[PDB]
Amino acid sequence: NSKKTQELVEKLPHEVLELYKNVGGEIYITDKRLTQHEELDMFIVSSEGKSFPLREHFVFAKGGKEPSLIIHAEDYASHLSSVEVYYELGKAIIRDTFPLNQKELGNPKFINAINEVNQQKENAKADEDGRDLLFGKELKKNLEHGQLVDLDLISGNLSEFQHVFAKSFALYYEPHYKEALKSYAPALFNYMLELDQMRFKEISDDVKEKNKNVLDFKWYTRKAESWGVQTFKNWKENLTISEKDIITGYTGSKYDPINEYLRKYDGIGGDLDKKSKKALEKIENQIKNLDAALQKSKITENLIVYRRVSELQFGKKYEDYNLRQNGIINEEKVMELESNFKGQTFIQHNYMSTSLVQDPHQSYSNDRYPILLEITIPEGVHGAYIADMSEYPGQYEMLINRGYTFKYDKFSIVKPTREEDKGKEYLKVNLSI
Repeated sequence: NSKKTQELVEKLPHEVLELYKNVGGEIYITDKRLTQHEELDMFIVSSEGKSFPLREHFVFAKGGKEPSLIIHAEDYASHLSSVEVYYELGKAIIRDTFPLNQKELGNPKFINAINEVNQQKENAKADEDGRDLLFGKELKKNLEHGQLVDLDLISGNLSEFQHVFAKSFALYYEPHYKEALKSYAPALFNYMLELDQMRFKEISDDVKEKNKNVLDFKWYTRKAESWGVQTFKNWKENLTISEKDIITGYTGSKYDPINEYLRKYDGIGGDLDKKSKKALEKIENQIKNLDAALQKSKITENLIVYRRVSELQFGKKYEDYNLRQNGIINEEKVMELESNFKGQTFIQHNYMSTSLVQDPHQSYSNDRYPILLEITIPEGVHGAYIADMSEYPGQYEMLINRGYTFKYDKFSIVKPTREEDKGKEYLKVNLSI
């Protein structure tokens, strides 16, 4: 039954499912094999460390920009089956759901609990029950009993601690496993108890509160796209052919000359040859058209947009500055940037192309660019969602009008907490209009 399967998930607290729903997370129930689902060679590992081909298993959390939890409809009276579904849901929270997937495993509460489990005693003989219950094979071979876990060990072995979180989650919510968690790993039972009783709601309420002040899609494309297309549909339907053509052209070969023109003259009696004059006049007509287009479009809400950049963001004098070496962000160099640039401004003479989602493209994001600009655009700024008209699909472009001034507000170092960071830290710089 699909209901029997639905009922099973609906047992999980509302707050966990709201957190997933907020990032466009979706839950699918299916009578077909998982690999025949439209959302989806691969192998999975169950809560007890058994490997199965994906096509043979009955539950899978698909991660990434559009998270999905795919569940094969089974009876689910069996607790051995039910617990795997809560386990994958646990992974979808700790791995795929902001803010837990960036912040929770580095939390003191998680690290305190996990250490307390790695230190249980039966001079008392060492007790391995907690380890046996919750830690995977590769973790136990890399972490011995009584060995201290720190932020560093967690960051190098992320999927191993995601599993420990997910399995704690699963044993806690599955009623016939809860008592074994309590008995054999009390510190981690208590950790999950506090999340279930208040802290999931506390995290969820803080997310709803932030959503009241500012619209931020992060790296989640499902909700971003729908909002871009619908909120700028009317504007786009009122573009002329010329306006639409030059918007498209700006995402292609017409970009460099327009940007060079605007940067050169910041937004006499000699004459120019025929060809240089014709080319200059075409460019001017392009700018007239982009200007006219974007003047018709006002952003209706405070909105966050994103832009990946190199150290050349901060001028020619930051050429070979090497902010990042071997994926570690240089803490001393970031303090020099903060000192020189925080609360300072710059004028953006060209239009400002940004992304409605953080890092929509892997070749043009974290491994190539050590700086993310997180840019707050207040309501009333002129700009528009142009992704549909781009020559480079999949980029979720928000085109902001030229000639605004931007301020540097905050400089934060970000640890690799997602497989999609590729192991490399980065500097996040907040800017505002």
